[PDB]
Amino acid sequence: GTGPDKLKKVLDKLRLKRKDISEAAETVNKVVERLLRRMQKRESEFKGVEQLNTGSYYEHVKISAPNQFNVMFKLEVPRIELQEYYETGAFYLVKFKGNPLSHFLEGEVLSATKMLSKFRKIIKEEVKEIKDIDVSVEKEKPGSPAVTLLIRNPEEISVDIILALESKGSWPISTKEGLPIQGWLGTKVRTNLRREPFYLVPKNAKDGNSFQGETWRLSFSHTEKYILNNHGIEKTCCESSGAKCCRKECLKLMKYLLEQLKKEFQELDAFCSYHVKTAIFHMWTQDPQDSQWDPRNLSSCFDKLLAFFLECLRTEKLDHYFIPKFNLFSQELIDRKSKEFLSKKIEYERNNGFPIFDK
Ligand SMILES: Nc1ncnc2c1ncn2[C@@H]1O[C@H](COP(=O)(O)OP(=O)(O)OP(=O)(O)O)[C@@H](O)[C@H]1O
Ligand SMILES: [Zn+2]
Repeated sequence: GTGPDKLKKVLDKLRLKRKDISEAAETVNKVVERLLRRMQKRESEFKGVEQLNTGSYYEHVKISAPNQFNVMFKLEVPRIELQEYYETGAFYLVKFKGNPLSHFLEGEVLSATKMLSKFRKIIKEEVKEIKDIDVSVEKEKPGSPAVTLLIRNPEEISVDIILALESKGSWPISTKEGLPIQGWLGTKVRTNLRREPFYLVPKNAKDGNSFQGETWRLSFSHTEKYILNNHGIEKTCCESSGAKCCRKECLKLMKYLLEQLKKEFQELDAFCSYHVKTAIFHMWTQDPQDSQWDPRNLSSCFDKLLAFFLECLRTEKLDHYFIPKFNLFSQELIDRKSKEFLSKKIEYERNNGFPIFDK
């Protein structure tokens, strides 16, 4: 009946949804592994592709939609020269310092359009050879770089395949002051994480253009998975020989709150789960102690995350955790109107016992 007990009940409800999600993921993994084997056997620019096992499913925070999965295929690309397209670090053009990708160049710039067109062509050919699972490729949607598989098991599962370039060079200068984990996971962890590769994912800017179509966004999905699964100041946080915290529980509740609100109000189309993830990264930095995230504090921790998110909405400021000058809540990206509408809705739920969770 009480507020704290109701929030625990929501987490139970989310726990129950994970069984269908896990079962669907087994089918997705079967298909993805079959497709990757075919891609690794075929001679092409994409022969070196591998699954990057990142994203909400592998972070254990996929809370809904067992019929929709996102999968990343990484391709190592040596000697990438990056050019900032936005000096905030929001977008990059890829250039090079013979080139295996030389067929995808528009002058000196790597064409995401050309490279994705061949990627899609090959995936479509190889998926047709998968004879023992019912799987097809969804017709291409303009503005959507994903190559989407449709699996029927017998129910339909959609799998968005995202091509990600992997660079082993040092991280871009736009990330210099990002990943501010020094007081939480520490300086040794930060140094080790920044020695890992980084990824580039195709994404159109839509603006004055010229090179619209050929821009890429940075991706740190591997780092984010590491942080989600190694999220405590104590190394034993949430391990068998350690103490549970409520960090991931707060993430799941806030993701669910946003997902429920977005279902009801098309005014919220501009918001996405990555805004919640980015906000909770900042909150984990602000409140680094595991004791601040004791399971008994679930309700007060969720409330302080809501308060922090409301402050980001009010100030129209939510910095990308890895790229500090990239403001995800800029007036340019999300109307002041949309932020005020979401602030009103979150405040309502907060002061009335979260009726949208009852749905
Ligand atoms: N607007 C965005 N800006 C930057 N990265 C984004 C954005 N939207 C999604 N991502 C990327 O999505 C990755 C997470 O993949 P995932 O499969 O969890 O997709 P999702 O749509 O964010 O998740 P969910 O289905 O749980 O809501 C993150 O590593 C992040 O880099
Ligand atoms: Zn923990």
